[PDB]
Amino acid sequence: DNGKRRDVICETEFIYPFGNETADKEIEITIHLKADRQVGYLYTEIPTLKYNKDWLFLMTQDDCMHSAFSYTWAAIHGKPLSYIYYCDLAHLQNGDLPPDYYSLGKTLATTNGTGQEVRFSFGTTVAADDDLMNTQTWVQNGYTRDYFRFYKKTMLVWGNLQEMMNYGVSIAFHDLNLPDEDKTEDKLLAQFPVAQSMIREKLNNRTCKMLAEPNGDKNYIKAALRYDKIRTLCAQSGATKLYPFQENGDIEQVVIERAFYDPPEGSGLTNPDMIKAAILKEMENPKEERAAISIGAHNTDTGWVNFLEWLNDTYGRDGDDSMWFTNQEEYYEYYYYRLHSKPEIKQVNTHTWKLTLNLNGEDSAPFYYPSVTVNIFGLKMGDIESIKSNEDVTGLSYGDHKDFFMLNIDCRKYLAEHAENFVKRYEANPTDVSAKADANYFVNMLKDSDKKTELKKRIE
Ligand SMILES: [Cu+2]
Repeated sequence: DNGKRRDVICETEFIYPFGNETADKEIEITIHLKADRQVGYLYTEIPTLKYNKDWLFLMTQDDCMHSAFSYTWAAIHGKPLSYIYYCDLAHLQNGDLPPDYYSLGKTLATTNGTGQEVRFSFGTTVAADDDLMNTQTWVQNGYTRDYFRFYKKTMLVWGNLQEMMNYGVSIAFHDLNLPDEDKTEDKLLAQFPVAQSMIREKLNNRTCKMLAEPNGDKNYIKAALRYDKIRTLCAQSGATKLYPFQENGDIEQVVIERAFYDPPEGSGLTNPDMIKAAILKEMENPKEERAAISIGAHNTDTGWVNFLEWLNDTYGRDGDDSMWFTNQEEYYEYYYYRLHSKPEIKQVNTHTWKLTLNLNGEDSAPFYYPSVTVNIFGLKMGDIESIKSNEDVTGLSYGDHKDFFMLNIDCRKYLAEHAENFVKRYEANPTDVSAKADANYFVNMLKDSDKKTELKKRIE
């Protein structure tokens, strides 16, 4: 019965198996050259930014906000949007949508430089030790007497966050659920693993390794630095301003500067207005001199949706494609790989070269974004007869970039199974155009293989 009221715990039907992610990757890529395209010398590098992007945009949305799902994630991923209301996952699953719903008609993305979509990525803080994440959702298709079920909740429900994990959204600690008088360095330290246990319980054993400092409270940074599962942090003061082409040190347990760009009081401007201005000023510098545009957000709204679309239209897929729009965790891992992994390329015979690279995360927990870009200098796409890869490589896209050759190498161990889960969701909901688009997007992440061919056939 469609029209009967139900009050449900939002749930998604699969979550990427973060707990099973392998920590160590051994990449072996074999390149076979055409007969009259024998080259003399090849050498390799991991570039400063993934996909050979020019500049970095980092976004972390604080306070575990309902709008991180209903506005930020939904706008990025081509989902139904509202101007004043707040969908939960169960509303989207059931087609119970608010009375002003609309869609942008596209996802918001860059490319990877080798012909594939890379949707914008961001992180949200999590109030994992707060029982309000267990709030129910009222679903009632066709009910128009009121729209109370679409009002803003005080925070994300777990099911919303679980689904966001399937799209690579990151997580961070923020406020912990202690009495204000108990927010001492030592007591906060003891409460971090309590919150972590709930994160792991709900997010298929993903370990959170980031703190977004709350309310300028430096006791949170002091405590987090004694909890070795936290590897990266952000704050507005007491931090390091990130210049991606200049930064040379270890950034393990480093507080990276982030700004909210609040507008002057009564000036009628919005935080997106302020960030847009800061971006324009920063782009006037050569890329090597640019800071990262490292932002925080609280509640997102229609103005934020339009700003994300502006970024897509100006510096993303529908503009000059110069931006890497990602979350701080993915960037942290990439920087770690660039610092510690050393790609090598060796000639096997006159027309065969073997590219090797080891991706090893830190000892705390498996890294969750084990993908890199490797540039090969001296090679062009037109030289290549075939490229093969070993089992640790699950996604592989490549082609010319400027006067050299780039490979985008994804080693997420369960990526093919994850793409198939999106295919199964589409097969169970074959009239959902967004479900078909998601299936095509995840299947296009996979390297050429029998399984990719199978999944492509199922989503024609
Ligand atoms: Cu906050």
